[PDB]
Amino acid sequence: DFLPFSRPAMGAEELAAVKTVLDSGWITTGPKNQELEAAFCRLTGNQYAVAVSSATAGMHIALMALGIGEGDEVITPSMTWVSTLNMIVLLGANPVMVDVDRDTLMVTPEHIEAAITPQTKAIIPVHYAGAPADLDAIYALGERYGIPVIEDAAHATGTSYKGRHIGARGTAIFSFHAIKNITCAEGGIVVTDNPQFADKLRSLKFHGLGVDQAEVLAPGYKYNLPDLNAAIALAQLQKLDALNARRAAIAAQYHQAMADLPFQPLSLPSWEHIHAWHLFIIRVDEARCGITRDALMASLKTKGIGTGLHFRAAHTQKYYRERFPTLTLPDTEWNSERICSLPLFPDMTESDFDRVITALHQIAG
Ligand SMILES: Cc1ncc(COP(=O)(O)O)c(CN)c1O
Repeated sequence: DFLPFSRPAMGAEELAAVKTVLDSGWITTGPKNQELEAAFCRLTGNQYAVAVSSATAGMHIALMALGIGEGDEVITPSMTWVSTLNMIVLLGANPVMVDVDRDTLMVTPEHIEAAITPQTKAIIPVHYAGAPADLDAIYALGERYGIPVIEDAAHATGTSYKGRHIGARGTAIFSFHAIKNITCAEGGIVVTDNPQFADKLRSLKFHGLGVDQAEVLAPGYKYNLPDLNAAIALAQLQKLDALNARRAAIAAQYHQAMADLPFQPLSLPSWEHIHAWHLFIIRVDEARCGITRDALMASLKTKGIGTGLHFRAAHTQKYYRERFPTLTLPDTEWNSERICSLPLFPDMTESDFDRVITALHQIAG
């Protein structure tokens, strides 16, 4: 009975939502998409939302809508999923990778500010693992230098920063991928406070069609989310508080279990926040633990326990190593070689949980 690091919280509600859409006959983008967008605006407090086929697609059209291209620079952490770096590169722009806090894995204002040049056209902070980045300082940077801030909120559905939801202001991209806090297998949504920007996003995710009877105003891609999938996301969104509460509860126990273990969890940010607990990441330093990260992951798999690696720093991956050979980001690299994600999902039981706790104890000796 293998225990994966994540399982989607699919139940009767999700099946019923699909059935309703199948029975209606309107299976691709339509009313369920509009409902999901309205729901995300209510959830976050922002004004406009555009549902898309993935958070990667959302990042692509957000950067494209800003007119990012050849010659432009986009500041981003290397400690993030490679999709953002790929989208920057594929638009013809130059990714400028900066380091992150050694204990929270989040991009610092200092590191961002040091990398700003006249060619900087966007800054993309990541709300890592469910915790929020330092938005006040980051927006301050954006305002001072006149550079748009696009938040990567893929890990942050349910995250709050100093009393306000992530996505309440500015622009933020959320994900409905299978391991995320809410899922429809694949999907995402861009929430924004700018109406002209939102209109551009809606056109770019559906062939560049717009009303000048719709016709191509400027070429765009096909990134629309089917109503079949949007209805699943809507059913999951209705359960968000319960689902995140179960994640937070399991986080607490891990925290308690870590007191008697050598593995080091991430540090919480110093600012006021609500953590979505998308991931429970531990650092496995060979010298301190007596076992390496890769060895630990393999040992756990022998015991029938899955783990995740979120993430192998983008600048250490083949394409990026060869393109940016001199790039060194010490805190990112230190963490990249030592992090791993322990099983954490809404339906996880204590049979599962202490199965993991006792597997760690075996390995710690
Ligand atoms: C930090 C981050 N940003 C962007 C993405 C892309 O998400 P999607 O799978 O929805 O395209 C991910 C995927 N897990 C991610 O973890």
